[PDB]
Amino acid sequence: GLLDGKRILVSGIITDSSIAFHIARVAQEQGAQLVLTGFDRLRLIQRITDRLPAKAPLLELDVQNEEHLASLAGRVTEAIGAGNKLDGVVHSIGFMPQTGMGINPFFDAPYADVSKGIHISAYSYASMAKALLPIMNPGGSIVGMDFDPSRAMPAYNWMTVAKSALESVNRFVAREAGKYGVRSNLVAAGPIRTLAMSAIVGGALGEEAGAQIQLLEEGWDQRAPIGWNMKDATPVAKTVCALLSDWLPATTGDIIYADGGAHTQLL
Amino acid sequence: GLLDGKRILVSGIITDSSIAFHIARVAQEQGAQLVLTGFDRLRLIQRITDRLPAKAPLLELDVQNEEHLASLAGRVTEAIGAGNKLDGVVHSIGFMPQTGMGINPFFDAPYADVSKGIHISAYSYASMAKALLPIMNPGGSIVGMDFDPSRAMPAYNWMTVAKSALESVNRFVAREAGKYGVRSNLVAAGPIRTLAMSAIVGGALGEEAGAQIQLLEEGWDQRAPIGWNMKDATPVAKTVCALLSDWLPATTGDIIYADGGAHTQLL
Amino acid sequence: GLLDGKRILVSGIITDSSIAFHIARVAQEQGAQLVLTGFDRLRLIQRITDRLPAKAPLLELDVQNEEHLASLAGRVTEAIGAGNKLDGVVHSIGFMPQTGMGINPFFDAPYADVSKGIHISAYSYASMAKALLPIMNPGGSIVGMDFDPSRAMPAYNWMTVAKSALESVNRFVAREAGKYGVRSNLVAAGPIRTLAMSAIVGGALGEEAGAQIQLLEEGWDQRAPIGWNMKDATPVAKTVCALLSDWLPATTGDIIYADGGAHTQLL
Amino acid sequence: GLLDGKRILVSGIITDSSIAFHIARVAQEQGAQLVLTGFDRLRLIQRITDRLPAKAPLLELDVQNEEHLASLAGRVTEAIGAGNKLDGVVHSIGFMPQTGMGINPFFDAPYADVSKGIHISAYSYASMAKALLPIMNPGGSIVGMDFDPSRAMPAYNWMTVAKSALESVNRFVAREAGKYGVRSNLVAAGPIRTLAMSAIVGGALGEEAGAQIQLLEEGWDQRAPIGWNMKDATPVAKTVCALLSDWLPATTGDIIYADGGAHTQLL
Ligand SMILES: NC(=O)c1ccc[n+]([C@@H]2O[C@H](COP(=O)([O-])OP(=O)(O)OC[C@H]3O[C@@H](n4cnc5c(N)ncnc54)[C@H](O)[C@@H]3O)[C@@H](O)[C@H]2O)c1
Ligand SMILES: NC(=O)c1ccc[n+]([C@@H]2O[C@H](COP(=O)([O-])OP(=O)(O)OC[C@H]3O[C@@H](n4cnc5c(N)ncnc54)[C@H](O)[C@@H]3O)[C@@H](O)[C@H]2O)c1
Ligand SMILES: NC(=O)c1ccc[n+]([C@@H]2O[C@H](COP(=O)([O-])OP(=O)(O)OC[C@H]3O[C@@H](n4cnc5c(N)ncnc54)[C@H](O)[C@@H]3O)[C@@H](O)[C@H]2O)c1
Ligand SMILES: NC(=O)c1ccc[n+]([C@@H]2O[C@H](COP(=O)([O-])OP(=O)(O)OC[C@H]3O[C@@H](n4cnc5c(N)ncnc54)[C@H](O)[C@@H]3O)[C@@H](O)[C@H]2O)c1
Ligand SMILES: O[C@H](COc1ccc2c(c1)CCC2)Cn1cnc2ccccc21
Ligand SMILES: O[C@H](COc1ccc2c(c1)CCC2)Cn1cnc2ccccc21
Repeated sequence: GLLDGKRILVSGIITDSSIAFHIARVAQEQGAQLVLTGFDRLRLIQRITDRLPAKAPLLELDVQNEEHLASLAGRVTEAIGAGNKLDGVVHSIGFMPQTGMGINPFFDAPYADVSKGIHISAYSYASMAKALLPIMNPGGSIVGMDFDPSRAMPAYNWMTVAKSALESVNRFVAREAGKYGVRSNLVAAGPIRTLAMSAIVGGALGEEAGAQIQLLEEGWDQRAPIGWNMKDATPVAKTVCALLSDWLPATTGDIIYADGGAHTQLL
Repeated sequence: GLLDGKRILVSGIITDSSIAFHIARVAQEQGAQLVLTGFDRLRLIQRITDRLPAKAPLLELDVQNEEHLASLAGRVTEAIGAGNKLDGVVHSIGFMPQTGMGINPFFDAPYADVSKGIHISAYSYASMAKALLPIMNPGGSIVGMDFDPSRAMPAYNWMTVAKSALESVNRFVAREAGKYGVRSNLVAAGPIRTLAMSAIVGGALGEEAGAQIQLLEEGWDQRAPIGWNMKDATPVAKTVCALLSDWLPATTGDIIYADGGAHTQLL
Repeated sequence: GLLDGKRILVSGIITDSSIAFHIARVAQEQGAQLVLTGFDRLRLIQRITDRLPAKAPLLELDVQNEEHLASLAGRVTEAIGAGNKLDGVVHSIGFMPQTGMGINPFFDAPYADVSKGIHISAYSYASMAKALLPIMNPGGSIVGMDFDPSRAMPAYNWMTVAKSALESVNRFVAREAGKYGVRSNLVAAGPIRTLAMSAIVGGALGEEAGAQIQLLEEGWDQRAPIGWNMKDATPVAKTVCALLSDWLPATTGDIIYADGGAHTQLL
Repeated sequence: GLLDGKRILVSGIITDSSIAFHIARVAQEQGAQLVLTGFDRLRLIQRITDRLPAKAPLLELDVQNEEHLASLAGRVTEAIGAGNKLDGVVHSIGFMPQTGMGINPFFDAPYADVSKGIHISAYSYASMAKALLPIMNPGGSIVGMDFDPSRAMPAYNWMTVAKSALESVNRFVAREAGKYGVRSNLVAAGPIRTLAMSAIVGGALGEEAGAQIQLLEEGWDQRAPIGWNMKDATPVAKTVCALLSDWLPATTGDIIYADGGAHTQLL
């Protein structure tokens, strides 16, 4: 297995459509022993994670809760066993209130909402690394999920800004992680039809917003030299596992694009 | 003059070492009619702005104060006269608490501090554009100040993250501004010996922090094919005035580097 | 005038639709004294340049002709007068045989054709700088024309590769130019309806190639926050003049995008 | 093994210090069946490739020789068996005459020399893909070797330009390759102490050139958050094998940096 014997924490499962669910599934397929973290709907997440190939401890983690972060390393160690450390960490956490993303005008997002989104989507990458680097092994890997924010685009609005901030945070986390012999990287994924995305295409945010996302997806598959299937999360999960493995050992502070090559093509 | 007859709002003067002071001076030299905004210490900044070549109304603007932002367009119009609009806006505002920039470890910055720095340094570019675009003329120009954050570096820490966010914000502000026939761009400046920077070189943050910024400056001038004089703000001021002028009419959502070409050279 | 008293060499006029023709016209409008260079069709170019606002010496320059390059500085000095030097140089020269650009498959371009295109479009920027830096004044400016090649695209093929090479060459020319107190930069322009482009939209290269360029142009104006008028070269000429002026004094080895902000927007 | 059962062509072995030698070794360790190509000194390179873990056919390929390219697919098929195709191709080929790289002034490189370097270092990536895509399986992978040319630097001169061109070529090769379900990517490696590089550090190009590459290496390891050991090619070889594997299936037209994260850090 690509990740045989590795202990990997995976955050961000809320449904079986979560990118984190597929990351977890592929990692287990490849021999990893997981610890999972979830937020808020733990009963729901327990039932979901029971559908993974293998058993894994589930720990509560609200990244805005300072006490959860302060206790996380101790709680992980209790879950994986004293004398064991993590080899991998997956951050698959993002949030921006609908005032900052969707149909609301860019200028009408109140800062308190933007600030909450940046806390969860960008700052928390640093706070999770702070909590977990003390219990990570040399050769380990931290991976976060990104959406290429180098150009502006309709609807994504302040979530784009949060991803820009995340990319910056990743480069600083790499500095810290390197002291432990750990890599930090992001995977910038193409669009994936989560339940939220399928609701928007179906008209949840109105006719315009539905047309804009359809146009995004059509164009994405068009530009990608190898195509892009927004219904298939597996290529993204595999890429995360590649970064968690020993096969990209000289890559850190970086961004790997799992997007069909769309970002390399203008039209 | 390059800016003859243009009405330009300039924020961010606090001392005569402020980059905004030099922007204001060069703009007035080139025929612009200015409106100034200042934060907190208005009596102090009145005495500073009295040293500009020409008189200009000074308005209070704390960018975290929703009431100041709601009233700003009306107060500007009162200053410049009913029926008149602005041709230019300069955002030269930045702030990050010392928990997020300087000698404090990257992981030890509390989010409340980071959030305040992002509010003032990045979000407020959008807030100022929201307030002022309704009173800007077609062909106008919004310019903000940047420090290239595409790579991590010592000390600058979360202010780097805030600049990464600002760059993303500028691309969205360009979308909104374009509806009014207005451009939005940032100038990424090399290091300038403001009073803060001269205090750091002089040892205010310790021997190490002093050594790091000296190494930055030495290396910057070395890499810059035309050199870089950190004691001369005029090249930066001129570049801002170039973007305020009619001579870059097809550039928006962009970043102009006034950095001696340092960012184009590895070594 | 923005360029009052400056002596500026402008290459690349072949018709009154050449971007170089508009650069020359705006520069003369702004007080510059020009020297023009042309290739091959000098009788044609003489009649064209007679339509500029003001008189200007026309010198022959085939950039692949080593003797033309070896004599160019002497010939310029003879044209502008002993004791006078240039303040500016415009490279507006590009060429790629139709085996390397248009409808021919990317893999079917013979290297001799690609090599000729790279010589003219990229290497010649260095060879013109070598010839002319010895007769340029401190504070001077060399500007070349670019088309953003950071992503692949239909049809442009090996001309894209040539522009990628040009961007690299510009960063090295900046190193050399800086020794003379001279800046080197490129202007990356959006698409402009030259006679060649209008022929292609009209069907000269077939129905597919016509549809692809139409799609390029439509999308360009759509993405640009301030729009993009492919029939109007003036915004590009002005940007070149901004770089030739004293108002971007700290920018070198760089690329300024005169493209309506299209490259900053995904959709 | 990571590459179990895959048939992979590897070019660019000339010594056991070649990056291609290590790529070949790691690929064989991971179960790949190789076909090797060599230039000029086949008897010499037979003796070198005899030191790989396993036997592999060695085919002659001078990438400037049109007849070698025309026959290559047939010769590969003969080696691997009728009905069998390649799953991977490695381009590890580079060349720039000393007039274009080293101690010679940038402006003193004759175009004939630059053109030869671009032919071998950049164009041949396309030529090899043209020859081999017709005998590549869906899901296959083409990988070329890069040195980040986004910024200028001492000494590397026109080889930097050739790498800039290669990066552009890779994005076009991705377009073609995608028609076959094949990916095309480059690995941008940090500096590796090949026999050429060790000769330069030892003084072969003079005291200055020696001092410049020592300064490069020192700075590279300093900037890299996980360090950079120029005497260890294995991290680079592994990264190439990661791209040859099934674990980066949605990455194409792209660049993976196996450089210790140096390019993500300013200082
Ligand atoms: N869906 C796409 O098209 C796409 C593509 C690129 C990358 N991404 C990124 O992938 C990641 C996963 O998103 P997804 O598409 O799987 O959506 P999702 O809604 O399934 O996942 C987001 C996760 O963040 C968690 N979260 C929210 N607030 C939290 C908090 N306070 N503490 C801890 N966890 C919290 C949610 O519970 C959820 O599990 C995000 O970072 C997202 O921005 C999404
Ligand atoms: N000095 C440098 O080396 C350098 C280089 C690159 C860019 N910059 C940028 O230039 C801009 C100006 O900084 P500077 O170096 O002239 O320093 P400065 O301290 O003189 O300017 C910062 C300004 O921001 C104002 N400000 C802070 N909080 C505010 C608030 N709540 N509301 C309104 N205004 C507020 C301050 O009063 C001050 O006038 C900043 O964005 C900075 O990041 C600085
Ligand atoms: N037209 C566009 O859409 C567009 C946009 C971006 C930039 N550009 C670039 O702008 C520049 C000017 O192109 P244009 O659109 O004005 O087309 P053009 O055909 O008018 O100009 C190209 C010029 O190169 C000259 N040239 C060719 N071979 C030469 C040689 N051996 N020696 C000297 N001069 C030689 C030609 O005579 C001609 O004057 C080029 O570098 C082009 O690639 C074009
Ligand atoms: N050494 C480094 O620091 C470094 C770092 C980044 C990337 N690279 C790249 O890695 C690749 C391999 O270089 P290397 O350092 O292993 O050196 P090397 O000299 O061992 O490899 C270069 C290879 O190119 C081959 N070659 C030259 N002309 C050829 C032709 N006409 N036809 C076919 N093959 C030809 C040579 O025989 C040799 O095998 C190159 O692209 C190089 O730019 C090198
Ligand atoms: O020490 C820093 C001063 O800048 C910088 C920026 C970049 C780099 C360094 C220092 C070291 C190498 C890279 C942070 N910092 C702390 N207080 C400050 C007040 C004003 C401005 C900056 C301030
Ligand atoms: O000297 C150079 C050796 O590389 C490099 C690369 C980058 C940089 C330097 C040197 C100095 C700082 C930046 C060119 N060079 C000359 N002969 C060579 C043979 C093999 C490889 C390179 C060769």
